[PDB]
Amino acid sequence: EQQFTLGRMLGKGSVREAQLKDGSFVKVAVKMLFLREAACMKEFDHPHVAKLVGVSPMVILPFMKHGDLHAFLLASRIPLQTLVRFMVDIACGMEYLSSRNFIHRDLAARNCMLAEDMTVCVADFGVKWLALESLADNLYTVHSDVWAFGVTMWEIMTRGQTPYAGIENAEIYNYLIGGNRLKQPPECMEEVYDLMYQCWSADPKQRPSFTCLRMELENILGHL
Ligand SMILES: O=C(NCCCN1CCCC1=O)c1cnc(NCCc2ccncc2)nc1NC1CCCC1
Repeated sequence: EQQFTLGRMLGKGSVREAQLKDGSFVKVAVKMLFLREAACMKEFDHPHVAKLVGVSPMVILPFMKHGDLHAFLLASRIPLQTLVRFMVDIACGMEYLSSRNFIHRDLAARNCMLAEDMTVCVADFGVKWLALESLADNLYTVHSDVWAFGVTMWEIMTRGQTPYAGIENAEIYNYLIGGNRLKQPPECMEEVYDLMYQCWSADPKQRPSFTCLRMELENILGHL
């Protein structure tokens, strides 16, 4: 298939803007690099998960003008209420995906997209976001998805900072095993950091579910 016109580069892994064609012309985004798993991912539908437009190899996703969450956070830096709502949005998307038995593996702010209405959707159906057992055993589960969510929470709170900035990738395992984590940002709400810290328990069963996270973030959102 080639009913779309490859255009300007959006990010570089390569993502490029394109123009998909019954009526007129729709602007999409094409990830340039399978069909069995894309048949499973096509069925997903939720206001906080980025839809699959299709596949062709390359992946066809909706074009989203406000770009990715990570750049947005960075752009602002160079209100807690808005930050907490971003987290709620990601949690809704993730709660949905894990309810469909989908393990994401690559959750990060860069993989979260700002929609037209400035809601955040989880994108990208598929070491600094990886749980200890993802690192030690290549075990990927809902619980390692929650670990990655917790790092994403930290990214939101620090407004786009690189996690473990003073530490090399090769030293991350060693850092974490020693019981060290990402430190509480200055002016970060205790309640926010507590929930985030819970996401990084060495014991994967001691990590909250996405339902639990959504509820406990939604609770915080009501105590504005
Ligand atoms: O770049 C984009 N839009 C314009 C942003 C430019 N902005 C934003 C504020 C100021 C300004 O000038 C963009 C638009 N649509 C898509 N569609 C999702 C596709 C996708 C699929 C799977 N994984 C990951 C992304 N991705 C985009 N970017 C990707 C390439 C790098 C990060 C994500």
